[PDB]
Amino acid sequence: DPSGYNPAKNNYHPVEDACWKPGQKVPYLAVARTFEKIEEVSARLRMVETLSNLLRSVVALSPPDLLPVLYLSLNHLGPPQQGLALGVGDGVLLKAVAQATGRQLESVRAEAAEKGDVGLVAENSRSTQRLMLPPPPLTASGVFSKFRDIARLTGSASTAKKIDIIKGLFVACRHSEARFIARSLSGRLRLGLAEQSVLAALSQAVSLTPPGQEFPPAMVDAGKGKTAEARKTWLEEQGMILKQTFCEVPDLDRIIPVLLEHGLERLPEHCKLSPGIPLKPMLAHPTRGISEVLKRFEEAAFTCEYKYDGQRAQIHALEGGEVKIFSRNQADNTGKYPDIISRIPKIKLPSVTSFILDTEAVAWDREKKQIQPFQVLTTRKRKEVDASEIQVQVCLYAFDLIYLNGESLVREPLSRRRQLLRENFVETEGEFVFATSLDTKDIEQIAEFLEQSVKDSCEGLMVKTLDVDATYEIAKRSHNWLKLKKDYLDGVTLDLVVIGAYLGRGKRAGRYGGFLLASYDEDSEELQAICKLGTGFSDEELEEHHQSLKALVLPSPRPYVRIDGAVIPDHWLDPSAVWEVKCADLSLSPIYPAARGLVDSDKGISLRFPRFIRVREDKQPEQATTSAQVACLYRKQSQIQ
DNA sequence: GCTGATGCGTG
DNA sequence: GTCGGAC
DNA sequence: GTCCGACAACGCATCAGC
Repeated sequence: DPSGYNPAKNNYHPVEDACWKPGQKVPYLAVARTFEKIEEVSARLRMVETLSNLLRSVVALSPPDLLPVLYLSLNHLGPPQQGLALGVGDGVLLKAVAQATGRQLESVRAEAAEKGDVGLVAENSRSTQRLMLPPPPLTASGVFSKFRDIARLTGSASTAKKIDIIKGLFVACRHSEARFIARSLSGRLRLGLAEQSVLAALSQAVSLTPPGQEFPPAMVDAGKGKTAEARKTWLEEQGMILKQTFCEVPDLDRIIPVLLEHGLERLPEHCKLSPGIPLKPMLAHPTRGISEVLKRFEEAAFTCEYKYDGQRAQIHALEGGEVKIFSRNQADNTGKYPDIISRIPKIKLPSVTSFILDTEAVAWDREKKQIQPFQVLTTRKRKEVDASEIQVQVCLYAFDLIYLNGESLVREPLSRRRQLLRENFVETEGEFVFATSLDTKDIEQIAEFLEQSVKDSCEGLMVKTLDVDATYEIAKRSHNWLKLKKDYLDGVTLDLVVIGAYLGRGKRAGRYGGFLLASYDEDSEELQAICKLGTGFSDEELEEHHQSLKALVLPSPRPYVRIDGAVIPDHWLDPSAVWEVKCADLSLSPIYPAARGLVDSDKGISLRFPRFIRVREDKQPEQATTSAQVACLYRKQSQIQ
């Protein structure tokens, strides 16, 4: 019985401790009870084992339902390159919850804000939907199919059609199913388990309970014959095989069929890196300064590169001539860059048949022959058929080569990948350029190069080793690079007034999760909202922010507080607290009124990546950073005149 | 035909 | 994107 | 360090309401 399913018990038997018969569809309550056991605990090992127990039962009893259960665990709809999106957020969901309970929409919205969780609202509310006959229980594949049905709905009256499907799921929910149906649509499962733990649990499940066995399975626990130490290293090796394959082919529609037909040990023999299938890109860890860089990379030659402020572009050229371009998150952006497709013959040598390039697409002004800010790049359309219609040109800055002429370079050091990149590809100014580099170990040279990058309209420097641990194997370390930005360094900020608070969600439920900040306009003697603040404080600081600021809650805002298009705070705060806030950039804002009219007639100024530093107990709202000072900091930037 | 609200997605 | 928590 | 989920600004695209 799925109501009593406990995948966290000791000595879990994949066949007898499951809550469904062989060949039957996996009930969605089995996935929900698994979610309950996973979110209760905080150790990833315990969460992996709990999920692994569910997956073993799916492997042994209902193999066809392995894919939907995995996607439900990841809260995804399919492969990232397929570009499926629900089209449902908190807006559609709370409306579906309201129509299914007869409550006012504003009441359901207010309760979801107080509890910081929409699933709790969908669970503690009473249904007003009446059915002549009881509905069949939800299944894992059925619930997954309805999710994809929602994502396929487009056109006029499609919103109401989405809500009907959501109402149909709610009317069939049992126990904790409504809570997790709502969380999945809201995109906040609050599990504590994501992609890495799902992969770890998958490899552990197919290793302990091998797929493809005739029922009843003879091998239900392949680790019982091994010592704890032997069991540990074996599962770790098997986990790396799956993780290394998934990083090169993040497509469960491809891995799972191969996994079920040929096992995990033979998986790299079928799923291999190849152009046309996006791969997980290499990421970077922050570094607080140059001294920290020489410590993390001490005793290893490294290179320094400009960190261009654009969008990543993973360019696949296939055997035959087909070109595809993928974002960092494996989204297919080929239709977005017809200008890049036309550029491919100009950048490669005649001996180049196929490749996978790692580049940064940057908005480029061909009149001034200079780099344009990130905001200009985002103004490009999402579908451009004719390249002549393109208004914002882009210049590609290449910095890595992952695949070349039928051969993978994942296991090659950076020094050789960079060697192959610069030998086999041709530069064209303003179109396709190699990233500005510097190979050195001196502190002063790196400091000058960092300052030269900021002057050249870049975020700072990327630091990458050349030979030691310098491969492109994300499964070994996905953040193998270092990023050194100007705003990372101590002493290289604004003092803003807290004018509002926002109820927190998930880990912030029950307290404040965000705050509305404001600068002081000297000319009008008003506080102008500049940005929201939601990170930088510790749990201890935020709990004390919740206790003291609750004493400054107002029914109505002060007449001298201006927020314009900003989100109205759940709790208006009497202006008193002043916080020191750091940001990466100042942007011209479409909503915030801070410093409006001082640099632009219509738009005020906001803060890119704002972060809480410390409380400014010495200053009152009258002494906060002025709006005029905000305008000065904005014009001081490179790309702003 | 226009527009604000909502969703998606990039940093 | 930044950040801190739990491990 | 790793993995995770809190939270930020701001752009295009879609759809309902007008």
